[PDB]
Amino acid sequence: DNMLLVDDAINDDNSVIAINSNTMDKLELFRGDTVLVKGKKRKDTVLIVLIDDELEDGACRINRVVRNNLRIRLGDLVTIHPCPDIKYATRISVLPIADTIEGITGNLFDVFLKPYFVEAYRPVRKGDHFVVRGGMRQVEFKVVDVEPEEYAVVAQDTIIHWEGEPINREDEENNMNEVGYDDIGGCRKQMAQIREMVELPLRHPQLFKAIGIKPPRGVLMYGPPGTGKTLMARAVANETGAFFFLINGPEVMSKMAGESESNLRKAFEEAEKNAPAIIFIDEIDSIAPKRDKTNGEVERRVVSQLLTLMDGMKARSNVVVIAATNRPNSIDPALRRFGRFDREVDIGIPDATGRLEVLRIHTKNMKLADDVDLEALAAETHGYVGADIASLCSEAAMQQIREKMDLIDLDEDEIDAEVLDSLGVTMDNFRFALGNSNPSALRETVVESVNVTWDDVGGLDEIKEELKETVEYPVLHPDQYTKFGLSPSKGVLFYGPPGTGKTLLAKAVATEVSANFISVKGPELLSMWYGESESNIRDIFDKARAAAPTVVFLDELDSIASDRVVNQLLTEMDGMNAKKNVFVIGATNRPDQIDPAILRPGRLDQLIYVPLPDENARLSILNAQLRKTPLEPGLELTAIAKATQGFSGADLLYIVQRAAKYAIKDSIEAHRQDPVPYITKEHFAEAMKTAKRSVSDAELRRYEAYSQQMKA
Amino acid sequence: KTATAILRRKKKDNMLLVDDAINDDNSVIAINSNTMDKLELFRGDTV
Ligand SMILES: Nc1ncnc2c1ncn2[C@@H]1O[C@H](COP(=O)(O)OP(=O)(O)OP(=O)(O)O)[C@@H](O)[C@H]1O
Ligand SMILES: Nc1ncnc2c1ncn2[C@@H]1O[C@H](COP(=O)(O)OP(=O)(O)O)[C@@H](O)[C@H]1O
Repeated sequence: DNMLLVDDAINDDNSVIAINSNTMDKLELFRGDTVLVKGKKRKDTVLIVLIDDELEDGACRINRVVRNNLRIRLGDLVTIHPCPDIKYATRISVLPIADTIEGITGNLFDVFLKPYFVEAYRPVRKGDHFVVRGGMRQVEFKVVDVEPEEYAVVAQDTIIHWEGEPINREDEENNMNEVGYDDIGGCRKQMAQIREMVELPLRHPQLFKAIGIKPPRGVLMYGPPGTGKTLMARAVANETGAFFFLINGPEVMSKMAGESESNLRKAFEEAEKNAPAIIFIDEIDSIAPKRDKTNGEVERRVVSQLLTLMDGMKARSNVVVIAATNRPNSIDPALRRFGRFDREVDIGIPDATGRLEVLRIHTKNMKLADDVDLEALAAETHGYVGADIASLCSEAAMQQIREKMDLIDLDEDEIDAEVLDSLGVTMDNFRFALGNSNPSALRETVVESVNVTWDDVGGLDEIKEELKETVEYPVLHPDQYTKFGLSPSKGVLFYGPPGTGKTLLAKAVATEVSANFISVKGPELLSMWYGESESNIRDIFDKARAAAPTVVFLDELDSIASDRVVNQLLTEMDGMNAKKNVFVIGATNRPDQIDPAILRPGRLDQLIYVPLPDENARLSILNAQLRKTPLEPGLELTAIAKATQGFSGADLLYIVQRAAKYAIKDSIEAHRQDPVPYITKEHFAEAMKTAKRSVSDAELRRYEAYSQQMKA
Repeated sequence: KTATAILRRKKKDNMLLVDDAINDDNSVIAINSNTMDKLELFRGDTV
């Protein structure tokens, strides 16, 4: 309860805090004694306390400048401590800021020396920012150095130094050394995992000694490029507050032989000296790539030196190693063994909420126009990693500049600020920028979340119940199976007509158990067979393990039944431990090319037939499609449902699409010559007249015969 | 339409047309008094 609520202060004094007597009573503080106020992200200050009975109990009085220095907002909670070790400063060095001295020249140091420090005894601390009035300006300076440590008080006898040059303000902000949790969004799970893996060894090492265990050291986070891995590592390191020493893979690999070993040895030794510390790496694959493809001696010696350093790490030392790599399996396998990088973390493409949070964070400084619907942008952006969102914001701003530049002339070296006042990004600019982006993460197998529920499935109730019993129960009821000893099945294979709603069932099942869906289309398997694709099925299953629980989906599994990929899939699937929350769902419209070994126990043994939707199912699917496009009042879909015997969900969707296209064409013609913002009966009549069936009756007979034979 | 906005240059009065001079003077250039009046130019001042 000692935490006190931050309250806005009208007075601008930078070293005075006015509080009610009850505030002192709670902490038993004494009048005339400075106090230490600590906020967030290792920010603290020392202030002289005053008694102000007007302020209500628990309400403080700190000027906005001090709150800005502490990096806190109004109404926040700050910890208050006494200052029994109050000390005065002997030598303090401070330098000015150039942008703060614009409009007035001369040396204001002597001007401010006496008036602002005439026995004031204002407490000072490293990095403090204080504003003093000179001439017609209010100039703010920073506390470059103070001695003796740690904070001290500004006494008259203190010697003030001002020999130096100005330093910009925004330069400190852009240093990137100060980025808290507030600068990251959409990675709650990964952020929590990293915090629990790093903080505990460093912040509270005594726990492991109490329980008698060697704390883990090797942490390895991997994900698609431009996903924020470096930003997350930097943020967690700054939050911890331990000494941080980064190593860039490209930098280390860029120096002649021997120099790299020297750099690594020096970095490791220095980190050991300053425990607690955290060692971070970038593109660890570059320095220690797969050996089968790079047989050079240089990479071998570098990776061996790294392994020796990792092994030589002492038992008791607050040091944690982190690494980043785009491909989890590209790095040399030797680093994945016990006593090395073992705590693996997977970062996937953020979902709608994650994209919304990232977009909110990035667009916190731009002059957004009046109409901004970031929710819609998040909904449209599917498969966008954070870097692409930043690029989108930059491109939209550039488009706004293009729109507004014609007013100004670029030949003149000066641009009127009144024009700048009008700068603002409109929704159309964001639409255009979204049109001119180039997402690339989605093009490869990446774990992403899905939010499809059973409602979106038009029927197949029996299949729903059977799949629930097969999969969902052991996920949340393992104790029952352990008691009865029955092992849980994993391999479920859907067979039936194409476009009958299989991927949707897989997504629904994945969403049921709150697991990360993974999609691997047949062309990807074919490319892996040809070897062109960088990824390998080993990588797919490793990511699935690291992101457990997960649902892997194999679309068009018959396309590879190629024998090498079949054998590799069999080996990986069988080697998987059943108790793990990993499930494989296969899809195929030709349940004949599949090799018999695929149907063995402990593999894709469960077979599920997918029938064509019934009239009720077709009606439900039609209702599902028509959610955002308005319809003619009184429209009846029963005729459409009854007239679509033998149709598939995809065929009905195509019918809806062509009807909507006809409606839009009619609207365009009417506008040329929005009186019709919806569809009417005539469009559906046209569509049904243009109807067909993607599956012939002979195929239905074949599937029915196969299903009956399987049943028998 | 607007993607080429930067390329075009806004028009302004100070830009003037080029023609071969009747006289042979090099450091001396002559303009109509109307141009000086629009630009408030006078005699005795270099350009
Ligand atoms: N929450 C976030 N998640 C992802 N990217 C973010 C986030 N917030 C900001 N960014 C942007 O993402 C980039 C930071 O991630 P970065 O590109 O360094 O990741 P990376 O590709 O994993 O890094 P590395 O170079 O170490 O391999 C910057 O553009 C930053 O602006
Ligand atoms: N129960 C269902 N049966 C058939 N189609 C459905 C069902 N539920 C939804 N759909 C629709 O059918 C489409 C199926 O697309 P797709 O996944 O390409 O075919 P399939 O699922 O047969 O592989 C989806 O766009 C979806 O809107």
